[PDB]
Formats: sequence, structure tokens, C-alpha cells
Amino acid sequence: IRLGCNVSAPSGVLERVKELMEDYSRAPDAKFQQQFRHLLSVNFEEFVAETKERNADLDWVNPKLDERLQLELGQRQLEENAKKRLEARKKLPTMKYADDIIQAVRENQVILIVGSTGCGKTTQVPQILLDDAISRGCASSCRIICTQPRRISAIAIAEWVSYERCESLGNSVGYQIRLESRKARERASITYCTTGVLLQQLQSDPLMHNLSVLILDEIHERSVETDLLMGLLKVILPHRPDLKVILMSATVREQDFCDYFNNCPMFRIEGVMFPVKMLYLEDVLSKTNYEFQKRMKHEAMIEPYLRRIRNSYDSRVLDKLRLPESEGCEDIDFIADLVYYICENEPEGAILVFLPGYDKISQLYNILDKPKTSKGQRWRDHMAVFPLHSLMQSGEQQAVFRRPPAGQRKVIISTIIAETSVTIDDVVYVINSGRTKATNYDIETNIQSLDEVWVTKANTQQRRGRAGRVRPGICYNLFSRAREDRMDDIPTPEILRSKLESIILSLKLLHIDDPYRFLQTLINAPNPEAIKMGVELLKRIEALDQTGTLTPLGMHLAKLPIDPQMGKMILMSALFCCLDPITSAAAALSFKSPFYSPLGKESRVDEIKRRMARNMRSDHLMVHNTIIAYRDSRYSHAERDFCYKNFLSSMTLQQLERMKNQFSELLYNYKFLASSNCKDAASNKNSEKIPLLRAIIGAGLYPNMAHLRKSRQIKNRVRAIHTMATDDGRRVNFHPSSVNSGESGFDSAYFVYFQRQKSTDLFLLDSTMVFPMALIIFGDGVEAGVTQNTPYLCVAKTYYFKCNRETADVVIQLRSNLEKLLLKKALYPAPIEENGYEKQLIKAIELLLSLDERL
DNA sequence: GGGTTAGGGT
Repeated sequence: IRLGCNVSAPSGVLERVKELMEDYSRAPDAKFQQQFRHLLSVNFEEFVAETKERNADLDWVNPKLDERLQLELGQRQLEENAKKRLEARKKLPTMKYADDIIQAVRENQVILIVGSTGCGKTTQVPQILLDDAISRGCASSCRIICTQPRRISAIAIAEWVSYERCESLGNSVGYQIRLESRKARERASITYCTTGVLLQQLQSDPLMHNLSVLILDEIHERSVETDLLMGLLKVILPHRPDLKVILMSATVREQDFCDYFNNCPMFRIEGVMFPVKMLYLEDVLSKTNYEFQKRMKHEAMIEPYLRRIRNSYDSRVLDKLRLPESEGCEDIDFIADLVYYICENEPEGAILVFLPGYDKISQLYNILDKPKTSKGQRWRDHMAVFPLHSLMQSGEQQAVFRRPPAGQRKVIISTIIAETSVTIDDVVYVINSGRTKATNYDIETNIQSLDEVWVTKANTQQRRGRAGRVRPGICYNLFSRAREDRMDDIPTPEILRSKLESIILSLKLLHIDDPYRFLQTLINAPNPEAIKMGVELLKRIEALDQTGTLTPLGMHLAKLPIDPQMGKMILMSALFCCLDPITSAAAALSFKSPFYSPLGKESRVDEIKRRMARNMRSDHLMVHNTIIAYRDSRYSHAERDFCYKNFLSSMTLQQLERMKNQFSELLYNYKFLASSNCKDAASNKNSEKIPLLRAIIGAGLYPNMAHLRKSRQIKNRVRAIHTMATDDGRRVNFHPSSVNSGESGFDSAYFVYFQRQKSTDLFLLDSTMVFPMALIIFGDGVEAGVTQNTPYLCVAKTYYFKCNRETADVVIQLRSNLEKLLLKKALYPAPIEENGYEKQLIKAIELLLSLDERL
């Protein structure tokens, strides 16, 4: 056991804290409390009964409206902007199965529609069921909800279906996503929403009385939310005999969903796609005859294969398969050659290249742009080459989606983003390197890693389809068919890779109180040891009690659309009057960063971030300064150039702002704020006290701490070697994308972080420098004692600091009062009065935290 | 000295 810096406090400060805690201690309307005990009192049977009576709107119908809509629909299908829009609908494969679908839904509570790209299931099935109900004089009883995994899908599909009915958005079809909705009319309507929206709406409607039909789309993708929702459907559907659910899926392990709903009827609907034929590594080498020159366990795989194709391909080609380097994207000059080849033969169309990530995308972009081969300089000005990556701007721009300039061929170098999320139309050739990146959690070592892995069979199929939108194409797979038989069917369903604290907490608000029993019923049960880690984290931040029952704090946390830790940090910012910068920190962690990472500008992005960090040594405060600067450029009508100069996505920035206000409105509705504006002066009297902000941030990211021990100033220009290790002892560093990477001379040696992850070493993706006293006040594992002959005060029983007894005894009594205050604020929420008993304890905490302000 | 990809009423 070692000993850290002294945290004893001056006597005058100690005496004023004592006065203020004694003032706090001589203090003597909660609908929320009654709500909370009421949730805890009812068993599941009473829960259902109460929700049936509470959500009763669809027990009511409008016969004069039924009749009106039935009439105008009959009329509008004799007019000629419809009845042309109807011919082109009847060209879709799904419309041929219309009448069977109507009847199959009528006879079964659950059906499944399976169909490939082009089958129109997503646009047609909701219209089929709606127009049917309208024509039968049942309009007002019909409310259809169709889920989508991605926000952009929910918008575009809704817009298209609305056009297909000669309506503007918001009449019979609408959409709802986070913080943005063009809502449909109440009844006889179709609404497209992202799955999360429907999950959150269960809090009020836990058995789905406010919709008549639920369509789940894209379930084959096995997102957490669709996997969650089907599990909840097994609980909901026994009490909802009238509800109709339509599962919808691509042709990837379609049988599992069918099996899971015990055997329900399954439609298979043909697609509309132009033929894309697959080549593999043997076939590409035969047309290109590139030559490679500048464990195995490889040839164990490839040699048995090599010989049953002995007489089908040339002798020199099957030599190059022997090289482990031929498969994947290890040799970028090979893929470069295959792009050069497609430009020559193989008439005109765009080339879509799927590479694993940013680093390797950059290597091929430079080869394509500044080539050292003679053949490539021939092609350089006759390609228009776009990279494609979530962190790069090209996606949010018009060009990559449009056809190239005359005499130019378009080449797109992309990550998996172009498989389903981003879609380009004039692709005819796909180069599928077969390599992608993935995050895996090793439950035993608490190490998240980012590893390069092979794609699955399903992925490769999806990439093939991206060539067959406009005309027939070709898909070049840079691996042998011996590899494809090594590949998995699907990616690992993401429920198995995820932290579970959020779901377990959310389940309690649906009166699913046993997360082990319920989660075991999903299509793939998560590891029960990952459930225990979830419950444990929730017990530690005090959202669940020791027995595992919900606490008043946890119910609030469950009602915030954000992870429970950052929820708690957002909440703390309300009681401690630093609302604006903390919700910026929260929003940027829950969402992504507003900074692009354009190619070749890695050096300059680092300067921009350091400059916006304002030497405050926190990746989180750095985002808030960015938001403060962004608002100012809107006040100066200089937004575009501010965004240009500093590589900022105005789109993510504006969404971060909408998230900040959502948090404000919720905390305001929950009686924690006097004002719903996250910039209100009253909610922000403390927002420039930097030591205070590190304390509230630490209260959120705790217990994820690191301690730094080393220096360097020799001698290149500006870099330093760190010796740093997390609370568990493992040696870490700041990720190069962090503003603290390579920095020197820190006012404190301790940091908190949101994500640790190993790619080339164990990195902290984001950090904020914290001070020990702040950790001690908001953390746990705090005891005072004597170890060498020295009095100490510790945190997490891991970091021990010299501390005299007078300071320790006061800090310990202070933490006691802090816990008492948090416990009441959760049960009996109210804003903290500016001149009350509760403010005196707050002033006690600010007083101790300010002792660390930089002189 | 490095960034696979999606998401959260009123």
C-alpha cells in the first residue's frame, strides 16, 4: 500500500463546512412518492388490469368517420393521379400476395413475411392492411405502427408511402423518431418509427392498447431492440388477443423467428433485383494476374480446397492462393490493381470498395490518388474517388450520391456503412474484401477490444445486392470459397455483446422484475454472468437496493433516455447548478462526437481539439466549449465558416442541442428544475466553476479511474511518454484521439473515463482530469485510518491519500449528509431553493471542491 | 500515435 498527495483542508474552511452542515441538519407534495410505492405494491396481474383500463382510447370508434373515409377512398381510386400510382404499386411482388396477407392476418395473431430487397414488403403491407380496413368500413379502429432500425429509413419510407397515396406527410402516414416527428392523424393511419421509440412508449402502454397492428421490420438484423421487443411480445400477446403483429425479415436465418413464434405462418415474397454474380479470389486472380511482391493454419484450410479445383484454374494462380496475403485486404496494391482493371474492361459504372476501417481506407485512397505505378497515373484524373466513413464528411454531402462527371468513373472506398446504412445507386461492381472491424467484450477480463475479423455469409450476400440496383453487376470477393465455408451465418447478435444495466433498469418499469428469468427467454439468451454485472453496477449507483428492488433514484434514471450512469450525472448537475456543460458531456457520450476526421487532416484535427479543450484537460468539457463556440457563431451569422474552419458537423451539433433540451424538459417536468431551458442562469450559477464540473463528471464516470505516474520532455517537439494504469492495475494510455494524449504537466494525476478499449494497446478513448477530494466526496470505498504512521483517507479502497483526522471526520460526515440529501431529492423532487437548508450543504461541497482551483 | 455500425413519447 502506497500513499498519495495530501488532501487535508485549511482549518478556516473546515470550520465553515461544519457550520453549513450544521445549518443543513436543522431542517424538518409528493405525487412521485405515491407513484413509486404504487409500482412496488402491485403484482403483475394487477399491473395488467390497471394498464388495460388506463389505456382505453381504441375501445372507441367514429362511425361517421369510418363512413367518410370509406367513401373518399372509393372515389380517389377512380381519379387519375391515383390509379396510376396504383399500377406501379401492382408491379411490386408483395401486392400479388395482398389478399392472402389480409386473410392470414385475420386468422393468426402472429405472421411472418420474408422477402428480399425490392419486394416492397415495407411500403405495401401497411397500406394493404389499412386500405382493407378502410374499405370494410373499419377505418377508425385501425392504427398501424411499423418499426425501423434506422432513423433515415423511418423518414424516407414514410415520405415515399405518403407520396404513393397523393398526400403530404402527416395525414395518413407519419413518422416518429427521437426528437423529430411528422405525426399521422390519430386513427386509420400508418406510423413509421424507430424501434427505440416504441420501446420507450411501453412505459405508459406496457401491453400495446394504443395500436391495432404492430409491424416489426428488419428483424433479421438482430438489433438489441428487435430482440428485446419479440421477447416482450411473448409476455404481452397472451393478454392482447386482438392485437395483430407482423414480423418482417430478409432471407437470413428466417427460420429462427418462425421457430421462435412456435410455428407461425410464413410468406416468402420474391424480390426485384438485377443479377449480380459472385466471383472469388481464384476467379479475380485469373482475370487480373496481379503478382504479390515488394499462423498456418492457413494452408491447413486452403490446400484441401486447392486440389479439387486443380483442373479448373491455372497452375500459377493457385500458387498465389498459397500466400496468406492474398485473402482479405493485406495487400492494398492488389485491390488497387483490381480497381484499375475494372476501369479498362467491364463497361461503365461505379466501383464500391468495402475495406475494414479508416486506416486501411486511407491507404487505398492515397494509392488511387497519388500512385507510384505507371498504370495508376494513367487512371488518376479519370477517377472521382470518395471515401465513406461515419467520421468523414462525404456521407452528409451531395456528390458521392450523384453520377460522376463525364469521362470519370466513380470509386467509393467505404466501411460497412455502405452495406445497409448508406446507399449509392449507380454501383455496378462491388469489391468485397471480406474484412471488417468488430468490438468484443471479454466478460472475464473486462476488456473491450476492437479487432479486425472476417465478415459473415449474410454480410457478403448483402454486399452482392448493392451492385444490382441499376443494371446487372459483378461482386468481387477477395477470399477463396474455402474461406466462405469458414464464415459464420450471421454476426453475433448484439444482445450478447452489450452491457445490460440499461435494459435491466428499463425492464423494472414494465413490471418485469426478474431480469435473469425474462432475458433467458430471448432468441439467444445473454450470458447470465453479464446480467449479474448489470445488476451489480445498478446496485452500486444505488438505482437498485441490495435485495434488487427499484429505488426512487432508479425510477427517475429509468425515465431518462440515456444510460443510468450519465442519467445520474445529468441529475446531479441539476442539484449542483451546472446543467449546461454537464448535459453537453452527457449528450456527446450517449451520441457521437461533432468532429469529423477527414483524410490527411489528422494533424490539424488534433490542434482544433486542443484549442477547444482550452487547456482544461477534459475530452468532455472540450465538447461543451465547442457547443459554446457553435452557439456564438449562430449569434454572429458565421455558422458555416466556423464549421468549416474546425471540421465540425453542424448536423450532429444541432442534434446534440436537441438532446440537451430533452434532458432539460424531462428534469423540469420531474420537478428537479425551475426552468426547462438548459441555459437558464439559475440552473447554471456554477457552470464556470471548473473544479465543480470535474466533480459532477467524476460522479458519472466513476468508478472508472486511472492514475498517471510518468513524464517526458526529450526531445522531438511536443510529446511525452505516460505511465498510467486503471483502478484494476492494467497499464493504459490515452487514445491518440483524446486531447490528453501525449500531454505533459497535469495539475492532477487522476482521470475518469467512459470507454477503455484495446486495439494496438489498451486505450482510454476519452478522459477528464479529476481531483482526489471530488472522487472521495461522490465515490464509495471511503474509510479513514492510519497506515505507515500516517493518517489517510481512501477512495474505492484502491487510492489512499494522506489526510489529517480533522479533514477526514468532516468529509465523512459530509458524505453522510450528501447521501441523506440525494435520498430525499429522489423521493420528493423539488428544485433546490436558492436560500434554503438544502443549499447550505451544496455550498459546503462547492467550498471544498474550490480548494483545487488553478491559481 | 489512431477512429466497425446502428438507437431512446408525450
